[PDB]
Parts: sequence; structure tokens; C-alpha cells
Amino acid sequence: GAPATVTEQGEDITSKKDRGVLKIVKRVGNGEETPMIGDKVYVHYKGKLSNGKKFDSSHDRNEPFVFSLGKGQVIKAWDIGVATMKKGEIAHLLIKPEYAYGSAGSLPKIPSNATLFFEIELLDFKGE
Ligand SMILES: COc1ccc(CC[C@@H](OC(=O)[C@@H]2CCCCN2C(=O)[C@H](c2cc(OC)c(OC)c(OC)c2)C2CCCCC2)c2cccc(OCC(=O)O)c2)cc1OC
Repeated sequence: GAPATVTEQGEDITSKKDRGVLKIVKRVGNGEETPMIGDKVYVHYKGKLSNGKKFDSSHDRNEPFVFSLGKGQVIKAWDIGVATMKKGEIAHLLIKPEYAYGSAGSLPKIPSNATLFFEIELLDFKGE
């Protein structure tokens, strides 16, 4: 399974090297550039709780999923992880609770101390 590959082969992209965010590149992107803080990023994604049964996909939206990188618009793991991606890249991220919703959770949807998994495709990024 995809999560297991991340655990065994994924790169630790955390500053502290605590395995809180682990990454695998599933499809290589184009060019060289990865987005800076403040850039607007456009993604498709799907995500799940690693334990139990809750799944979320951007393909259910009627508009693109967009956020400004490094501005605290998403969980910490996404500001860390998307920053490492190239345009066109698809990545898997396995995320410990400290880089997501922590001991608090986001109840009832996200439990306390939830590990998360995401597949993310970086569609584009632009300066704001
Ligand atoms: C800086 O810290 C935070 C920032 C933002 C939040 C809110 C949840 C925040 O969710 C997230 O950051 C992560 C990563 C981005 C995709 C969504 N996501 C989630 O955890 C997902 C999520 C979480 C949600 O709420 C917790 C959602 O809102 C109801 C949501 O709606 C589509 C999706 C989880 C869903 C269950 C299965 C596991 C994934 C969020 C959700 C929807 C859109 C977002 O930004 C774009 C916009 O607003 O259009 C941001 C929590 C934060 O801390 C807990």
C-alpha cells in the first residue's frame, strides 16, 4: 500500500528531522522551480485518516483548491510539503499529528492524535 511505501522509503522533509512529514514523489514535475512563501498554489488532492474511515477529495469541489503558501492557510505539513513540489508533481505525504491537528484534533471529524495521508498534485503556482 501507498502509506507503507512512504513509511519505509519516504524522505523526512521536516526541519527537525522527526519523521513528522514523510514524502514520496509519485510523478516527477516539470522544470526546476518550487514555490516560495507567499506564492498562490493550485492543487488537486485526496486525503484520509490513516486510522478509521474518513476520506476527502478535491474532485468533489466545483472550483480549484487554492491557498497562499506559508501563510498558515492549511496545516503545517502542507506548508512544508507543497513547498518541496514542482509544477506537475504528484506526491504522497504521511503526516504525524504534530504537523496536522495534534492532540486537540478537529472534533468530531478529525480525532485526537490522528496521522493523515495525502496524495497531492501541484497544478500551478504564481506570485501574489
Ligand atoms: C494553520 O492551521 C490551520 C489552517 C486551516 C485549517 C482548516 C482545515 C484545512 O485543512 C487542511 O489544511 C488540510 C490540507 C488541505 C486539504 C484539507 N485538509 C484536511 O485536513 C482535510 C479537511 C479538513 C477540514 O476541516 C478540518 C475540512 O473542512 C471541513 C476539509 O474540507 C474540504 C478538509 C481532511 C479531511 C478528512 C480526511 C483527512 C483530510 C483547510 C480545509 C479546507 C480548505 C483550506 O484552505 C483552502 C481554503 O480555505 O479554500 C484549509 C486548520 C488549521 O489548523 C488545524
